[PDB]
Formats: sequence, C-alpha cells, structure tokens
Amino acid sequence: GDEMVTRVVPVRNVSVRELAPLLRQLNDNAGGGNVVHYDPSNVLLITGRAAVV
Amino acid sequence: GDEMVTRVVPVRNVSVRELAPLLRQLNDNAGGGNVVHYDPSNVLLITGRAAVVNRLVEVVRRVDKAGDQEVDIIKLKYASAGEMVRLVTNLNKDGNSQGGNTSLLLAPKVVADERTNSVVVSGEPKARARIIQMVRQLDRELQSQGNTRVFYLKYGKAKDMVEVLKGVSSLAISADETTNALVIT
Amino acid sequence: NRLVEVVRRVDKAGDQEVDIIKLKYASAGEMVRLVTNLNKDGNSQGGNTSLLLAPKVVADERTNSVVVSGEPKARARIIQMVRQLDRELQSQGNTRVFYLKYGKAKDMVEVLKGVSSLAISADETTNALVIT
Repeated sequence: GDEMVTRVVPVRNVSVRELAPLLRQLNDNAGGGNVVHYDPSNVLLITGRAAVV
Repeated sequence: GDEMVTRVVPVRNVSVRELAPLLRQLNDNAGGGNVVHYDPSNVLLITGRAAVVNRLVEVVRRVDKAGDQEVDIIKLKYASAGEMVRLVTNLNKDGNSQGGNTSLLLAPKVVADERTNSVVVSGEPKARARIIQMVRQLDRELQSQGNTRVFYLKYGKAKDMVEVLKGVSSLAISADETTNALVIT
Repeated sequence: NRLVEVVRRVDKAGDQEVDIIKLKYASAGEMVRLVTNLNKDGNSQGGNTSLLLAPKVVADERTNSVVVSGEPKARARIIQMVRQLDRELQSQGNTRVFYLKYGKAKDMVEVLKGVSSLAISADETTNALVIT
C-alpha cells in the first residue's frame, strides 16, 4: 500500500520518452515521494509507494 | 544514519547526465551537506549522509539496471545466419534507426556468425526473451524436399538436357555425366 | 577536504579502462562484426548524451583477444560477451568432407559448381569433395 520501493520496466517497442508527462504526472497525481526517469536505452525507472507504482 | 561519506556508482547503460535534476534535487530533498556530479565517462559521484546517499545510490544503481544491454549467444544448427540476418534486418526499429528523443541506437540489435552459425543479440532481456524465440522460429531444418533436387532421367540424356533447360533458366543447372542425372537449383 | 573530495569523486565517477583476455575459438573479427551492430555501446554522435565518451568494443586476430575500452560495468558485461561467443563448434563444422563411394570427386565438383553458381574442391587422391 504505502510501501516506497523503486522498480523498473523498459518500453522496448517504443522510446519510453512519451510517458514523461504521464508518469511524472502520476507523481503529480497523488501524495509525493515519487521519481520517474528515462534511459535512451529505453528502460523506465520508478521510485514510489506501492499503489502509485 | 547521519554518516557523511562520498560513494560513486556509474550508469553504464545511459549517460548519467539525466539524474542531475533528480539527485541534486535529492540534495534539495533534505538537510544539505550533499554533492552530486557527472563524468561524460558516465560514472555518477556522490557525497552526503548515510540515508540521503542510501536513496541517491538507490536512484543510481536503479537508472543503471533500468537500461540493461547484454549479449546472448546460442548455436543455430539449421538455417543460415546470413539469411537469419537479412530476414531480421527488415525488422527495422529493432535498434536499427536514427530516432532522436527515441534514442533507438541504444535499443536492442540483431546479428549472426556463419563460422559457428550463431545468433548474436545486443540489448535488453526482453530482447533476450523475444530473440531466443526468433532463434527457435528460424532454426527449423528442411523437410525432405530441399531447394535443390536431382532428377534421375530415364530416356533423356542429362548432358543434352542441361542445354535444353539452360534456355528455360536463361536458375542454375549441371548434369553429372556418370549417373546421367540433372542437378538444378 | 570536500572540494578535492568532489574532484577525485568526479575523477572516478567516469571510469574508462581496458581489459584483455584470450579468445581460444570463434574469430575476433566475427566477434567485432556481431558486436559492432551493438551501436550505442559507445558508437554514436549523441550531443548531451556524449556517448563518444562511453564504452567501446574491439578485438585482435593475432592473439585472438577481445579488447574493451570503458566502464567496469562494460568489463562486467563484455567479459560475459567474451564467454558467450568463445564457444567452440559441436562436431558438425562450417566445412564437411563427403567421401563419395560410386561417384568421382573431380567430376562431381563440376556438377555441384552449377548448384553453387558456396566453395568446392575435390581431392584427386582420396576422391573426396570438400564444400564450405
């Protein structure tokens, strides 16, 4: 539920760059403590509580 | 806990430049005494108290393991690595692009060796997962009927027939004078 | 104290060393070709990426040695890739020799040359066909 952990899924098919408004918007969706960021290697790395993640 | 130490993790997969807002923001997250900075040689160097650095280095190894790009080699026993290459090369955007913000030049790519007949992958574990499937998809053998057949002619002479068929081709023919058979491909 | 801390830090923050370990089996040049298609292992013109300063891959065919230039994460994953492609052949090679029993190797070469026209020779002595 409130468990703050970092977990990482790539978007292989597409450049993950297209989820930057979306997922940092999901940081911006509810109570913070979140990180979203993007590799040109096109893996999408996350940090946050269990639900937001 | 409050132990102020410097420790350094590279992001090999990606240029570490992308954690500059994030990690100096983690300086900016709580009570200061922090340093974050970046080598173009793409190691990420930190200074700070034990916790702030716990979640900093968390970010760094994370971004590091976020974008894996390893190679897997498994032997192909059957269909040609070069045909394997050609057919899959037309799978453009399996890492083969000039995409800008996409950066698809950092995405998984496909290869093969014809000395061992080995598929070569370079990229993601999703690429390991799906290209071990594509290894298996084309590692199929021939079923009896090949590309090349040999016709045993009974009443016709193979050497004379070659000339006849050469017109039709003019496809690659020779006739074996001994067994009087025609080898066309 | 904490200035020079920053400096040695930024110094070890972007490591770039080389590692040389012998390949015993499959060709360094093939090793080169197959990995060269791993573009973005240091092989790019990327701006703020600066991937021209990221790890790159090489080989020698005189010792048959892999050469790396970059990170220890590159040492870690390219010593894996050394081992992945350093596998030997399993009995069946690229080239086979067929012993023909009722057919003559020199005569068969010309027959097969059509099929190829793939690289053939026939040994007059043991009357065998060597195709690759």
